[PDB]
Amino acid sequence: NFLVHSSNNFGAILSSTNVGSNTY
Amino acid sequence: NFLVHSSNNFGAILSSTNVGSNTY
Amino acid sequence: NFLVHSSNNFGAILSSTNVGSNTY
Amino acid sequence: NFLVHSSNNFGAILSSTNVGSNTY
Amino acid sequence: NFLVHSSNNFGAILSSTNVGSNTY
Amino acid sequence: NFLVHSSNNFGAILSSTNVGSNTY
Amino acid sequence: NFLVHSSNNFGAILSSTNVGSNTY
Amino acid sequence: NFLVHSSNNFGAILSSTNVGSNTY
Amino acid sequence: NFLVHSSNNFGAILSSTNVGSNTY
Amino acid sequence: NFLVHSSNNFGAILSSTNVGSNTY
Repeated sequence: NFLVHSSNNFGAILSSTNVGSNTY
Repeated sequence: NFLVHSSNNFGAILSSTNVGSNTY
Repeated sequence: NFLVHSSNNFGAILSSTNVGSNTY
Repeated sequence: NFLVHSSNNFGAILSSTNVGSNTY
Repeated sequence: NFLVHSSNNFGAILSSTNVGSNTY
Repeated sequence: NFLVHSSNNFGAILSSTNVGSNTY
Repeated sequence: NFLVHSSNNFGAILSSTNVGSNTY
Repeated sequence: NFLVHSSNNFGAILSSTNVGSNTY
Repeated sequence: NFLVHSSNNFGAILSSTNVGSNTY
Repeated sequence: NFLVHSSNNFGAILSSTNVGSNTY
């Protein structure tokens, strides 16, 4: 479990339920 | 379990339920 | 289990239920 | 189980239920 | 189980139930 | 030129020159 | 030129030159 | 030129030159 | 040129030159 | 040129040159 410069996400939405859910 | 610069995702939405679900 | 610069996904939506599900 | 720069998917939606399912 | 730069899929939707299933 | 929900392509790479062209 | 919910592409790479072109 | 909810692309990389072009 | 909720792209990288181009 | 809630991109990198270009 050696992790050098890992877990990279760029410009991310992560662990998200409703994205843009509008006009109800 | 040696991970150098891994788990790369770019511009990502990850673990997401409803994307753009609109006008209900 | 040696992973150099692996698990790359670009511009991804991953683990996602409803994409664009609109106008209900 | 030696993985150099593997598991590449680009522009992907992966593990996804309904894609574009609209106008219900 | 030596995998150099394998498991490549590009522009993919993978493990997906309903693609484009619309107008119900 | 009436187009209702047309021009659908799913999981597509379109207008593309070299796909997977590797190991030169 | 009436377009209702057209031009749909999902999980797409479009207008792209070299996809995965690696190891030169 | 009436466009209701058109030009939808999901999880896309679009207008892109080199995708994943690595290890030169 | 009437556009209701158009030009939707989700999780996108768009107008992009080199994606993931690494290890030179 | 009537645009109601248009030009939606979520989690996006847009107009971008080099994404993740590392280890030179």
